[PDB]
Amino acid sequence: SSPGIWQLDCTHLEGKVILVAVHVASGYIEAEVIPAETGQETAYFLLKLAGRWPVKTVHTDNGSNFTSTTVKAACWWAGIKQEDGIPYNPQSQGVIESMNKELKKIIGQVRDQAEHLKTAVQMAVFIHNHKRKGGYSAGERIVDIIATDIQTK
Amino acid sequence: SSPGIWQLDCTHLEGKVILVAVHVASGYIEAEVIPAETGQETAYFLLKLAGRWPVKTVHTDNGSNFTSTTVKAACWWAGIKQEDGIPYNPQSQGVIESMNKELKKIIGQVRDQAEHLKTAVQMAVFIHNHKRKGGGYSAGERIVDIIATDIQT
Ligand SMILES: O=C(O)c1c[nH]c2ccccc12
Ligand SMILES: O=C(O)c1c[nH]c2ccccc12
Ligand SMILES: [Cl-]
Ligand SMILES: [Cl-]
Repeated sequence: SSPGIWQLDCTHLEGKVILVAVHVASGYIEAEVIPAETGQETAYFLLKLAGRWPVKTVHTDNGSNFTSTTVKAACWWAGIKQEDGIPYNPQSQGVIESMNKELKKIIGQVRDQAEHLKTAVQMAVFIHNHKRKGGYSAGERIVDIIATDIQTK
Repeated sequence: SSPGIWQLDCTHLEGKVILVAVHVASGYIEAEVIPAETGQETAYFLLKLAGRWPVKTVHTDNGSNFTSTTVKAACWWAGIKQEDGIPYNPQSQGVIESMNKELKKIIGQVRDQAEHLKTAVQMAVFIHNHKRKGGGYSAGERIVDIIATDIQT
């Protein structure tokens, strides 16, 4: 549950691919719609995430991205430790599935508003990260976790 | 200089358009390459930014985006107060021009590495936000401390 640990998650809707990075300790997410999940796309997505948050470790979402030389290259470039995403703790499988279900539910709730899926996915990221659960939001928690970490060191 | 204030900045390279949002108090940025600066692109970029950080106010980069119905609609959706970016303090213009020069210099430093401009721009966002200035903190550190301190008050 370190401040630096993120998990990649790839989910499908409307025949399109949604790539999600979840900051494990907070539940905070970033997401994008991509044409298909290739090493190049996943690498570019990781480069963007790591320029925005202090990404120390990524649990990749599958073996092909764990194997990908293009993904390993972006992890090397951005200072990220690439790990597998094996759920040694099986409650992981479950948290990620519930998150994909919540995100898809929010996407359906904004369909009268967003003409393209990529808009609906960013509206879903916005509502996911601002939702109060404290009740703190994921957005609040990730900032508190990383700030507290910067202040301990 | 509040924790919620961002400034839009649009700069040009390779005849392509780079759209930047700067968190004014920290210097932290996010950026994208877009085909042209249209209200729809700026709107979509603001929606993404605001799902990621608690954006309270955005100083728009020009009058067309200030005017744009599409931009105003994304600001309404995301809870953002849209303001002009008139530099009432003239040292603003200078600070933005210098960041555009520094960003372009980093893009040049990575051209042996990135085949597409959009990759070079994300590597630049990365190196910009991680740079220690000039006991010195990075922009990435400052934005987290600023917003965390604001949340705790
Ligand atoms: O409300 C807050 O303090 C937030 C800090 N970072 C965020 C990211 C997404 C949404 C809300 C916040
Ligand atoms: O180094 C840190 O603690 C950072 C916190 N937020 C960031 C965003 C980009 C780069 C570094 C950091
Ligand atoms: Cl795929
Ligand atoms: Cl343009």
